[PDB]
Amino acid sequence: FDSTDETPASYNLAVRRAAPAVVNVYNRGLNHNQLEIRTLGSGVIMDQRGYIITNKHVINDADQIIVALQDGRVFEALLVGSDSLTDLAVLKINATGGLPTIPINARRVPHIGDVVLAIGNPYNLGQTITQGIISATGRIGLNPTGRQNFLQTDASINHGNSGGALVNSLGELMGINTLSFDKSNDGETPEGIGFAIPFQLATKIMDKLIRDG
Amino acid sequence: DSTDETPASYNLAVRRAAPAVVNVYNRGLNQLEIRTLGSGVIMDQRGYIITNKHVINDADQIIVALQDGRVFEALLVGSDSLTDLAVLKINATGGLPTIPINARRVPHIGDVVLAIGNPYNLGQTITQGIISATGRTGRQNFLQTDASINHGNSGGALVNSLGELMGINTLSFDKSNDGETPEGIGFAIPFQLATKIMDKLIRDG
Amino acid sequence: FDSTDETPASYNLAVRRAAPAVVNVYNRGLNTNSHNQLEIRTLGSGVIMDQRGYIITNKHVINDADQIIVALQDGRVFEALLVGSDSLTDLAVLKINATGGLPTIPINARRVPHIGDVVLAIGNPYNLGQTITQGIISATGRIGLNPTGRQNFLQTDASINHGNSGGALVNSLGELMGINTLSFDKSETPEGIGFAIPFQLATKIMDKLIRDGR
Repeated sequence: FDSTDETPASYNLAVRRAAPAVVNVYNRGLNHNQLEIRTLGSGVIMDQRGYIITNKHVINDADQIIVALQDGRVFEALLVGSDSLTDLAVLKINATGGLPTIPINARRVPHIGDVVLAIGNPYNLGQTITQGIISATGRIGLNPTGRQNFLQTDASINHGNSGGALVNSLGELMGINTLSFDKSNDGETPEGIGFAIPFQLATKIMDKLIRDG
Repeated sequence: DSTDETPASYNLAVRRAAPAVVNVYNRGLNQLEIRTLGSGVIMDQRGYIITNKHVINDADQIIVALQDGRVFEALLVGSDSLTDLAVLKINATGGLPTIPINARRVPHIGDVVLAIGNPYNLGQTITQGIISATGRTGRQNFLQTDASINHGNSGGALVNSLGELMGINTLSFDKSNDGETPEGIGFAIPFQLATKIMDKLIRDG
Repeated sequence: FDSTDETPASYNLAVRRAAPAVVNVYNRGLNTNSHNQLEIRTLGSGVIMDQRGYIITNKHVINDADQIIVALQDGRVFEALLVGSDSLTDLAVLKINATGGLPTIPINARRVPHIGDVVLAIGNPYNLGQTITQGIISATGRIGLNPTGRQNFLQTDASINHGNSGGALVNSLGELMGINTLSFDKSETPEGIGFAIPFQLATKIMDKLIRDGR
C-alpha cells in the first residue's frame, strides 16, 4: 500500500481554532520580595476586550495573576470577580495587539458521545490536548457532584487543566474544565471521570461578574 | 463559521444502546441500604438481564433501575462463577428497551467502543476507547479495551459505534509493577460467550 | 438486500498495517541458583524497521541482557543481537536473522505529525500480549524549558504502561509517528501523559548505530 496520499484522522482543525485562546494561568505569591508560583491552571479568552474565564480555586489568595498565551505574550491579569457557587472566576488583561478568542456557538447543543478535546496546562508541561467524549450532560437526580448541570468527560484531565477549555471536533466551546474524580473507594484510582461547567452557564456567570463583580 | 458543520459523535450508538443498560443495586438490611452497585444489560423482551456475579452476591434484594426512570425488583435466575456472569429477571409487561445484538459482527482490534455503566453511582456514564486485544488461574476469553472502566461499570455494556453489543464489562487490571497504577486496561466477556452462558443459566442447565 | 454493509468506526486498518511489525522484547538473565537457567528480567516492545531484521527498542529494556528474545505476532521467536544503543535518546537497535519475509513498520518520511492526530500505541504492557490503545498527539515538542528536560518529545494520551517501551506510536494510516519511551507516573496519579521519540530522530539514530554501532 501507498498511504502518502491518504489523510490521517485528526482533530487538528479544532486545535488550530480553539487552542490559541486557551492560556496558562499562574497564581504567584510572596514567600521575601521574590514571587513564587503557588498554583497553576488554565484559562480561556472569551472576547477581544481581554476577559478570561478560569477556575476560582486556581486564583484564590494570589498576590499576582499571570496569563501566558501560546503566541508567547505574557500579561498581568486583574481579578474581575469570582463565583464560589460555580467555581468560576473572571480575569481581565489589557492588550494592544489583538487577542485570540475561543469559538462559541450559542446554538450548539452538546450531546452525549460527542468527541471532545480538553485544552490546558497539566503539571506545567505546556499546553496539552487530550481527547475523549461527553460522558454525560447533567443529572436529573441527586448525585455525588451535588450539582445537576456538569458535563462529564473521559478526556484526560490533570492538575493544571482547571479553568481550561473543553471543545468539540469543530473547536466550539463545550465547557470549562473544573474537577476530576479522585475518591478511591477500595484502593482503585478513578480513570477517565472529569467534569466541566457547561459553556452556556459559563457565559452567563461571566457577563454578571463583568457588570456586577 | 462552523454553524452548519457537524460535530464528530458517537451519540447514535448512545441512543441505540444506553436505554438498555441498567443500574444494578445490591441492597442489604441496614432497614434496607445499598451494599454493592454495578450495571446490567437488558438482553430481550422477556426481561432477562445480564450482570456481574460479584455485583449481586449475597443480596437481600436486587434492584434494577432503567434510564427512563422505571425501577424493578429483579429475581436471580442463575450465575456462573467460571465466567463471572449472572442473569436477572424483571417484569417484562409494559415493554422494555433491549440491547442491539448483531450475531454476525466479528469484533476487530482497533474498533471504536463505548463502555456504558454506573461508575461510583454517578449515574449512567459513557466512555470511549477501542478494542485493544481479543482472546485474552483462569482459562477465560476476554476482549481487552482502553475505554475507561471504573468501580460500578461491572455488568455493563461494551458497544461499537453502531450500538451493537461487543461484550460485558467485568474487570479492570490493577496489578502494579514497581509501584504504579495501570491505565486503560479493562476486560469484557465477549457477547457471543455471554449470550451462551445466559442461555444455559436460563435453562438452569 | 436483507444484510446491509454498515461498518463500525474503527482503526483496524492501522492495526493490520502496523501491528505485525511490533514485537515483544524479552530481556533474559541467567541466575546461579536454578541450574543456570535463563529467566526474564525485563520485558518491552520493539519495532521491525526493515527487511534485513533491524529492530528499534528502548535501551533500558535491553540493558544487561544475557539473552535478548524477540517474539513476533505471527508466532516466530528469534534471539536478537544488540547492534548498539544510545543513552542520550534511550534508543537501542537489535538484529534478527529470519529465513522468511519479515513484516516491517509503515514509514512515511514526508508525513508531518500534527497535534490532534489520532494515534495508536502498540506494545506488550504487563506481558498481556500485544495491546492497542488509542489517543491523540497532545504536543509535538516544546519551545521552552520544561519538566521533561527535552524539546522534541511527542506527547500522547494513548494509554502507555510498563511493557509498552520500545513499541510503536502510529497514526490512523498505520504510519510510524514515534517510539514509546516514557510515562509520567508519579506526582496524584498522572493520567494520559506519555512520551515517544519522533520517528525522524529514531530513524537517524538507527542508521547511525547500524553503520558504526555508536
